[PDB]
Amino acid sequence: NKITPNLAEFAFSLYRQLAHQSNSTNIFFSPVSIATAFAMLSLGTKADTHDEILEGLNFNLTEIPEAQIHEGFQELLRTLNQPDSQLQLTTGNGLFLSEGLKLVDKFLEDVKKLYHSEAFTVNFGDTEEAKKQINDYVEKGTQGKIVDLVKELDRDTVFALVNYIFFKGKWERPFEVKDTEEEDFHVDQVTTVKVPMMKRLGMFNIQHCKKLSSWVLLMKYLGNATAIFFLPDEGKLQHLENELTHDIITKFLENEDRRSASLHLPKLSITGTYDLKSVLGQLGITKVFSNGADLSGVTEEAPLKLSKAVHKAVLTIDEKGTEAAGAMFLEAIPMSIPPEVKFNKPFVFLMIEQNTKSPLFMGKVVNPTQ
Repeated sequence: NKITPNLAEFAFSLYRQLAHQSNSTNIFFSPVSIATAFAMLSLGTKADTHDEILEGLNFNLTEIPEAQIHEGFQELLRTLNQPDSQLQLTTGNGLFLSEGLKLVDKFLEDVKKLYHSEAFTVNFGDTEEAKKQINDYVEKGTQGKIVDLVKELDRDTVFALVNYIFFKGKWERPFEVKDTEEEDFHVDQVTTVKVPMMKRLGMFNIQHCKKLSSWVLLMKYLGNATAIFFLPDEGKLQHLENELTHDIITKFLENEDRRSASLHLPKLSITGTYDLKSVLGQLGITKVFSNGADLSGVTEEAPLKLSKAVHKAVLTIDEKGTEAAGAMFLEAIPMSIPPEVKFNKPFVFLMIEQNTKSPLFMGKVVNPTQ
């Protein structure tokens, strides 16, 4: 889809920002989930406020018309929220505005029947009630997986945006629980930690790429997405982070050559919690969060600004994220001895949706127990 390049540039911009902030913490976020939310918010903005957001999502407004942009997110939201989607994706957007504001019907209509998002009116005068009825909406939304999300609300708040996403994928070619063993993970060159290490001898889309100095592994999920893992050579993590591009990711997805390997991949569970006011502020999106915000598409008369914007992303990697099977296959291993390739030191990853080539997720594992 025609907005995919911009989505990919946004993914990297945000990742590089986060990888600059801290180099000692796990990173996990949805580029799609955040862009989509701020695209939607942009429908209620005008002029500088509006342009700042779309430019902050890596769109050049002197090259791409706004219709394409939105029809792009539309198309992408259509293919993500299919009824018959085997993809374990629980995504949601909460808009919370102080009651007493006369809200534009069209903005509430555009939000709901174009971006599938929830827009609520609450009394921000009571911090506990508002905070509980925000965290309660994420309780229902995530089937019960994300609780007590919003830690604090400052009194001046009039408008909060809450962006959540939970993913627990089922491998097309799963591991066997019986083969998972506790093993070392190297968090630095002299230090190890114990992790459940998943293990399978089989045929993988796995290759060492000299340009990126990295092992590159792609594994497909049920539903149509692909996990790609990059394991840098010693000292080559940052080189790896700098050299990633969309065309490269694209090139790896195009090739379905398989080779013999003994793979080690940690079973893992990670969450990234991000303050998007802070984080997107660093990428050029400040006006919509400040007193000068033109939110007249949300409300015509009264001054309004987005007080609070939160992103929470949750990921489980395991042997296969469902307890019932049915699919039976069989990979042929050749007689020759297979390389052992262990994902037992810091690595970078992405989940790419197959129809659009969109980056559903990006992240880095520095320490699986962190």
